[PDB]
Amino acid sequence: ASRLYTLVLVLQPQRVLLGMKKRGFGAGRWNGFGGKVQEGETIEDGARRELQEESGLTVDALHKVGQIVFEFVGEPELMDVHVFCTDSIQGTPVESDEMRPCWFQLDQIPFKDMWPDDSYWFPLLLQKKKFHGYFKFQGQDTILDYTLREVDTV
Ligand SMILES: CNc1ncnc2c1ncn2[C@H]1C[C@H](O)[C@@H](COP(=O)(O)O)O1
Repeated sequence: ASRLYTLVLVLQPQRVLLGMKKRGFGAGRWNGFGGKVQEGETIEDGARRELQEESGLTVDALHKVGQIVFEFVGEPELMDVHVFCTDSIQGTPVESDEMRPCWFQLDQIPFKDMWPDDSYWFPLLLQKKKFHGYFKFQGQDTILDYTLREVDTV
């Protein structure tokens, strides 16, 4: 049993857009844009919607770059996070109730202030390799187990 989530990384040649999460889950950490996938929308539509809701950005097209399953010790449901990237955004990022956007250079990504797993799979993201990840967490800071493999289709 798992719940679908989306995650969107606005990746441009020399920079990436991240949102400081202001309230709730993953608060105080930089991350891509996303959330729960709703009933009546595709995974890609939920990703575009969550990008719009959190950053005010529309996009020409999104591409599937990976799937990461997260297990939290004690919680029965897994988080099945579908990851997306994009280059051509439309408009300028604006602050929402959830997210404060900010550009970062690719060698200045604040992994110390992000979900610890990001360290592991970002390199594949930057290399444009598709991937399947799994991370078993104890609380929000400790990875107990993980797997990570290159794939051909997500
Ligand atoms: C647990 N480790 C993790 N590493 C990277 N991204 C994560 C994550 N756990 C959740 N996320 C992402 C998936 C969604 O885009 C968002 C959670 O949605 P929410 O902020 O609406 O609760 O954060």
